[PDB]
Amino acid sequence: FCGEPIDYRGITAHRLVGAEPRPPVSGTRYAKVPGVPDEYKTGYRPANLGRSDPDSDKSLMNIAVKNLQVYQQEPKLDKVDEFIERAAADVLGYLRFLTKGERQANLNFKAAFNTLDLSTSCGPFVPGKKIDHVKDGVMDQVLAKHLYKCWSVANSGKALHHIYACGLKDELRPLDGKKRLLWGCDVGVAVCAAAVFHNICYKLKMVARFGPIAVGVDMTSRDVDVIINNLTSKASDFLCLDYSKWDSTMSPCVVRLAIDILADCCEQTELTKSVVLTLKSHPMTILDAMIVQTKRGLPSGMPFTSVINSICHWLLWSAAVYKSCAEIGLHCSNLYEDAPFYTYGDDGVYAMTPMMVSLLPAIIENLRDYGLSPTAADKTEFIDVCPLNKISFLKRTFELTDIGWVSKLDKSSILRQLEWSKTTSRHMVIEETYDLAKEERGVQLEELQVAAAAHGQEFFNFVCRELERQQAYTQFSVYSYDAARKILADRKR
Ligand SMILES: [Lu+3]
Repeated sequence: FCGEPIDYRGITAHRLVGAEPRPPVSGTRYAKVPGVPDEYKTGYRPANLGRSDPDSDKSLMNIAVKNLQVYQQEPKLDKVDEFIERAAADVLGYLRFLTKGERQANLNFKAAFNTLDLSTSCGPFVPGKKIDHVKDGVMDQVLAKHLYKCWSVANSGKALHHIYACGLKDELRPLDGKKRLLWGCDVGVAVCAAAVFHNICYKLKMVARFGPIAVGVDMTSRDVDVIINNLTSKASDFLCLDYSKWDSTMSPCVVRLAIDILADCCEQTELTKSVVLTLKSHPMTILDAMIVQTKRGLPSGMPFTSVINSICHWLLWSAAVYKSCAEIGLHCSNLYEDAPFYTYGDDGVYAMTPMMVSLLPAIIENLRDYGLSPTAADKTEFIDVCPLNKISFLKRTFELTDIGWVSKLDKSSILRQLEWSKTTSRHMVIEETYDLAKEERGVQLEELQVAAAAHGQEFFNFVCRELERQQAYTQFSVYSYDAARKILADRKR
């Protein structure tokens, strides 16, 4: 469905043909809670500032276009090397051992569709959400027709169309022009992928606290204790990194390899073959009346992105270390066992052997040569190893307590929930909202207390002072400090 080539600002796109256009949703759901004292403000701004951004050109179509160009750049790697190949053998061994050498069964249709949560857009070819098409217990005609075709094609072993609906991720961002894009997955690709991958990922989520793939981990439970015990079992030095533009730069050869590894322990049916073929192909995306191609990156809306991205990370981190050892004449192996690490998409925390610590600059450089842009986890310093009492993972830092280890969401993230509120209406600028008497706002603000309590009584009180004022706007309870601290306590154990 690509007609005539559009030529706008250097993007490879075409006029949408054979499909109805999918105009992206303008504005932001975030609106400012009125009367919030300045001491609780933190800086963040919605990604789509809208007419709050003085640049008149900073329109949604132009912003999406600029961000899509990144995926149209050549990948840093055209093919994988020996060190990545050595890492693949590690993951394969991990999966084969986990699955006891057994392939995981495909799901049949009903099971696969049931995995899809009610609140998901249906992608570029069917409007609205799943919930808008499975109302009175049964699927409407449009969804079923679309799903019947996809399921049929996929079961014949033929690749589906790897196409998404484009948009701007409506999120709060530091006041700094990279913005994440939305990749609304086709509901047909999503169901077939669910059928092929759900069982293996289920098995993976069950065992997430041991890692390396952290997808499924409960940062509120004893998972945290095993993650930390696992990290300190083999080392006393650690590396916490974040990566800039990870999704948008990822090399296809790595993504394809990750998918092949995840699929190797799945049932060998045509549906599997169809899914593997679909997801390995260059994703396309429909902005409005334009269809845009890509040459690199991993859509954040790709079914099972987290697991596959986590495998990519496992591969590149391990390879980076392997390559660095080889350059100093050392053959290194079984990294995930010698130096446990955890991965969750672009988020990683790794144990550091004394040899690894010494190889840090070369490891960082080899990560760069794989196309990655690592940045210190502690968003302020240069990259370096840190002691246990200093590690960072999944926007959390940790503290040894009498109730085991306890994870603390960075205070800024706590505070921003006081300043902003995800409203149910779109806003075209940064503005205040009064539509706050919402059930959701209520549970959010109660949960905020439990998160605040992890930081201590003083911080808790600070937050609770403002929450007490926000009680005029939202029906919700403000617990005592002990009460919230009992909730943390109960969540573990
Ligand atoms: Lu991050």
